Amino acid sequence: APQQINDIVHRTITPLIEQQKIPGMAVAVIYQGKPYYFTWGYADIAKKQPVTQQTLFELGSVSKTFTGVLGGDAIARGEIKLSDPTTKYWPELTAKQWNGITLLHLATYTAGGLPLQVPDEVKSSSDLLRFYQNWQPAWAPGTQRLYANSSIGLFGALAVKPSGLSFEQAMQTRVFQPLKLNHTWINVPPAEEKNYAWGYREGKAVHVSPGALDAEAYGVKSTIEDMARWVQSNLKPLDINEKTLQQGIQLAQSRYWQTGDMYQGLGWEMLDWPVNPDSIINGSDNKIALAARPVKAITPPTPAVRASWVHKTGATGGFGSYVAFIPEKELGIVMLANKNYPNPARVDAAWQILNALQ
Ligand SMILES: CC1(C)[C@@]2(C(=O)O)CC[C@]1(C)C(=O)O2
Repeated sequence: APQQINDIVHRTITPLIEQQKIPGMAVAVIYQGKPYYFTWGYADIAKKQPVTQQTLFELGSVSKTFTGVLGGDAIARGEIKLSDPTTKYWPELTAKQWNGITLLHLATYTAGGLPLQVPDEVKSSSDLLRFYQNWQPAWAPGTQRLYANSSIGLFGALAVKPSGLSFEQAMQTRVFQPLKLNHTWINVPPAEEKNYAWGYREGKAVHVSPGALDAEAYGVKSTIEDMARWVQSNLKPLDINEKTLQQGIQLAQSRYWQTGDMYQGLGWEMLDWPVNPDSIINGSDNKIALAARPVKAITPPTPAVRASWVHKTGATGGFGSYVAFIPEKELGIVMLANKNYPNPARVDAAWQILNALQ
């Protein structure tokens, strides 16, 4: 590898691993459009299995970027519109608070206070209907952003209804397969179990538990190679031959709402480049990222801006991930770890690396 990349990656990641006690880690840097890979430590401590370029990590909420793009693809196919009422695709949602809540609101956490988590007691489909029917908004639609699995998760499930495909089938056929993400899974197959890292929480080996709308909100697993390819695909979507998938990528990086210095896309979040590192680092802390904040509508949405810092944090009980890229520079990074360690540490490391390479 170029020594500049080797040196800034190792100078940044070595102390991070030490400070955070991360058992295993994979990093991809995309520099001038090409990937460079780095791995450390253990996928499975007990079985002494090292992290490799083939190791699967739980992406947690980085999964929302796949959901957002799959939704964008469905819009491009003419199957849904973001201006459609939620009830167009779920007619049984008859409670009056749903009047005026559109797919846009669900996709962008602006429906009026849908909760961060779907309650664990929601198992069946009828449980899910009851939950949404009984939910009471704190705010009018399109006025406050509150990051929520129950919001974008419902968007993903509704976005695929006109296709007749399951969410998983739609994601496989329409996103994973055309992009050759052949080691990226909503459900890890038996053939791939040998590569599935354990997560570590309080020293115990853990994997994500089943939950309602899990695939849509936090349920993808992938390797550092496929995640580097996901970044490449979102860095330069014009190179994508499938017209609707190209368009869906563009739609997911369009700017729909602004709060502070950040813009909400579909799954992706964006800031103008050059960014203030304090903004992305401090902003990534859950004290801000999960807080209820007023939003300004961007009417109409701004098309995807090439000079952007485009990014997403995500975690599960045992994993912590981050992806960031700057389309204008063909520059990006993926950081996958099998410990959930604080967001600002991820973003600080990513900025030190990308800032040095810019
Ligand atoms: C969004 C979260 C905080 C997390 C994340 O940090 O991505 C971890 C639990 C959670 C509700 C979820 O589903 O993912």
